Amino acid sequence: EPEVTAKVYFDAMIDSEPLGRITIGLFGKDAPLTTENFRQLCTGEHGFGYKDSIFHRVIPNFMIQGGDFTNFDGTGGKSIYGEKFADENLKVKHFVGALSMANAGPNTNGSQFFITTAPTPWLDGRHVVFGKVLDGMDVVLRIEKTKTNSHDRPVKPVKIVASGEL
Repeated sequence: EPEVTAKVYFDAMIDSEPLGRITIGLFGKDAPLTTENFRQLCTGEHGFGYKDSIFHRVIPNFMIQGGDFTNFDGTGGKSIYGEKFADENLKVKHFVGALSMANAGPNTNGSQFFITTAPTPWLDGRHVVFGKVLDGMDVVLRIEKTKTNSHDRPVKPVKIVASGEL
């Protein structure tokens, strides 16, 4: 388990139903570029970010995915550096409650990420794990049980009504 150097949070909601706060710890020493990108997307320092985005994809017993604040369907997103940035640390393995970058091959990190809710060894070595859920895991677990439809997208939007640095 790597070192937490910063903490961010997400306040989640599902149609008037407040779910609670997810507190995330970031591994600033092991993934400085990845953490800063995530951190600055949580605060919205650049004019865009996670506030008001949803978790477009939910796969129970596996993970929940969010971060696409441009197309809200999993095809968008962008980093604070530009369109994509390189993989930093690929030696850190996933574990329950880990925050990992989504991508479309090597060095294609944008803003999409997922939170694993189970062991996902088939992702190890291919996705940068840059943090973990410190508090609010129950919230994550509740989001995981939400009703999906086609493409595993929540029938009702799971929204991040607020995000920032703690």
